[PDB]
Amino acid sequence: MDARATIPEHIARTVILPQGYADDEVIYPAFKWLRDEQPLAMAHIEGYDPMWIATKHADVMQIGKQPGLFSNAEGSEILYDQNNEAFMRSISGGCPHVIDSLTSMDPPTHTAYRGLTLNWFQPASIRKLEENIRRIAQASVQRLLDFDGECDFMTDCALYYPLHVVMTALGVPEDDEPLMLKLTQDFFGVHEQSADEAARRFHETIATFYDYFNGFTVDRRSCPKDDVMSLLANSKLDGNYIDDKYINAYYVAIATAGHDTTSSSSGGAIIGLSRNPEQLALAKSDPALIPRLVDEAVRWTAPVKSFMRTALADTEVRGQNIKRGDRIMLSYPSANRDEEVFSNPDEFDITRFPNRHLGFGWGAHMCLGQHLAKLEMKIFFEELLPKLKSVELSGPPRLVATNFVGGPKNVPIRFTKA
Ligand code: HEM
Repeated sequence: MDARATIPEHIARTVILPQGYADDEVIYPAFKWLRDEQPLAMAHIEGYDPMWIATKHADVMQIGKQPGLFSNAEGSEILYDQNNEAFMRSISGGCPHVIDSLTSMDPPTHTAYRGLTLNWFQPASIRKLEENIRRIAQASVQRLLDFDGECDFMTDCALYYPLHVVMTALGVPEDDEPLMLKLTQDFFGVHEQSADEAARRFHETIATFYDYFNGFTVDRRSCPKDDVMSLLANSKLDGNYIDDKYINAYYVAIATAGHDTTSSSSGGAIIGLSRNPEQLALAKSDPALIPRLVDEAVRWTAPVKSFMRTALADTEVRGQNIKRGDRIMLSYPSANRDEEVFSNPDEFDITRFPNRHLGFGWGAHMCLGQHLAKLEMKIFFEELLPKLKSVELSGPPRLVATNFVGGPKNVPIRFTKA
């Protein structure tokens, strides 16, 4: 219906809708066409707002850099169809954000709330978790090795270690694993009963989680620890504690943001190594390559498929006239296969350097957890790879049919033990 839309319907459907993300050979050719022919253009398909599709690495950085011009707060920062956004608005007091977490905020609010934990998540602070992360990683590796050379790398291994890491970072006890899996896999899981009923279930379930998290907040105000829950519980702004709604959103955001992404990227690494056995040999003879392996797994997997922005003023990008109120989809996968930046970007190559990928985004909201993600993946692969003589896929990987946080959910493998 919007006269400015120039992206062919079939291409627009492929890049916007969830289904195509389940197959690399569906999604990546569509983005290649856009990068070649309509690098920044408008799409409008039935059931969605009109939107610009940012397919180029340069543009995704330019937009992400300027939160004053391209907003997280103003519209939904997640790519929902109109029906789902309206449902979200109806359970969130009219706001297009289900909780008050960092990705829902614009500066200066954003800057203040991110600032509460920014230092904790920097490499020097994160390095103190090394011993704990190594214990957690070894447990997951043992889990895999307990199989007689056959398992699902995701469901039998990679599902676990990153949740345990985010739990240790927060301060959630080991025994609460079931509740944390419910949080990230069930309540905030991918869909893949009336509206009133769904809304009732939502309000009940989130209240249950927030009651649970409130107990930690109270605990840490009397008995401080070096974990994130303690940091936030004991934080003040303008001389007062942060409201429970911001604290609990922060706990949920950290758990959900840090689990699937890391698991998925780990699966991506195993797919890459399975298809490229020489690279497994390389990482085994030179463990100092593992950080480069980790960055390549994140670039190539690109588990976060999109975030959205709303233009707050008329403005120009790649010679296009973006108008106030226009929504923009940021495609991290398309940026990560941009030929102007990467040679042979469809190839998994652990020696790729430099590797200036946007798997963690770029600019004001750039992944808070990026340093924790890189450290835990490094430690995991340091522990796993010496234990493996070989690894191969036993069947096709199954990827999540989503336009938000996807990548591998199931990675059937065979392996021989070193
Ligand atoms: C391979 C693993 C991961 C990937 C690919 C990833 C990716 C991303 C991306 C793309 C964003 C949006 C950035 C932007 O708008 O520019 C983001 C935001 C965020 N990530 Fe991650 N992430 C990963 C791991 C983690 C971990 C382990 C944590 C926490 C322990 C985490 C916490 C967050 C938080 C809190 C935000 C919101 C930050 C803000 O709005 O200021 N992520 N992540």
